[PDB]
Amino acid sequence: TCPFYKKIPGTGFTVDAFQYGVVEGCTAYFLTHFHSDHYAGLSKHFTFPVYCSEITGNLLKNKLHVQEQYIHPLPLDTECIVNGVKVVLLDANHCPGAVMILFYLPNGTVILHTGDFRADPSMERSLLADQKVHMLYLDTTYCSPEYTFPSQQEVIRFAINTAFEAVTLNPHALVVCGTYSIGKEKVFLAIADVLGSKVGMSQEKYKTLQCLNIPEINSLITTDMCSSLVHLLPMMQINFKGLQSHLKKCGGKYNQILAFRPTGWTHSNKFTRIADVIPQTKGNISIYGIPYSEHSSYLEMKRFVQWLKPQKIIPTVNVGTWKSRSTMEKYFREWKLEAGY
Ligand code: NI
Repeated sequence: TCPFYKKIPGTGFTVDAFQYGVVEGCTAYFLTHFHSDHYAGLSKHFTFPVYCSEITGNLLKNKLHVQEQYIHPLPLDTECIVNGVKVVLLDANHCPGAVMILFYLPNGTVILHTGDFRADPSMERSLLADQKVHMLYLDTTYCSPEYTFPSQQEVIRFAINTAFEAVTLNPHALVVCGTYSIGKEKVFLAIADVLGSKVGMSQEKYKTLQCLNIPEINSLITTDMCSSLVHLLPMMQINFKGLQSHLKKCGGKYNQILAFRPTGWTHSNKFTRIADVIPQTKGNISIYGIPYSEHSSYLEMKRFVQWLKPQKIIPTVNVGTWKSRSTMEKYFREWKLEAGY
């Protein structure tokens, strides 16, 4: 049964609610983004209207085989009427195709559902600038002040400079980047651009990337692994055993691997600056964990909420324990007392 924080009151709508069977009263199912915890339950046998971005609808049709007649893609930044209710989709600064949803309820209430997002000051000049929000359904993934990490631009600078130095020292080094979902494509694209290479990958991953409307993508990626010196592998293979096994398959073209694991936050963020990050090394294999987040830091989240000034907040992440819920509620009250709303 569908939980309350996935239902939009005063509508027939749900958000990210595909794993509960037929939800009573639901006339349109919204999907914020193509990540498996959110699409859990969708397949080619789904027969109710799904509303989403264009990129999410390309993934639903090609990867999950949802039939076309049930996919309803909406443009961003554009007022649309769905089943008698005005909605707008906004860029969530998460993975490709990820949106926030503004719902203008028939009674005058305005609701923002963030989906998953990485808050940014640029969102203060979207269509949110123009009206009041009563209810905020908030991605609270990192809602605690211990969760710190650098900008995506600082992380990419580190990755490019590390890869360029290694390969210039040793032209026979291979670079490997781990992946297990969409998102974080700038890591491997930025590294392949500084090295003058296409990115090599499996047919299954190539197919996924071909759905993302990235400009000039045919110039940037390939299934011909022998032509590429930046390879993508499943995240599970990014360990010394898996990397050794991969290096054997490359037919003596290479004699060293430099590998990247984009994680979110890890506890080494509480001590080490991005500049000072070092790898784990075994023989001719080195592995860097890099803190590339597609979720708000605590400070980014707090800034957004203090600007928006919602009347009520409903968390959508960390909702399963009393301790997490009490912690989040204390920070919401702090923020409100500090800013005066
Ligand atoms: Ni996500």
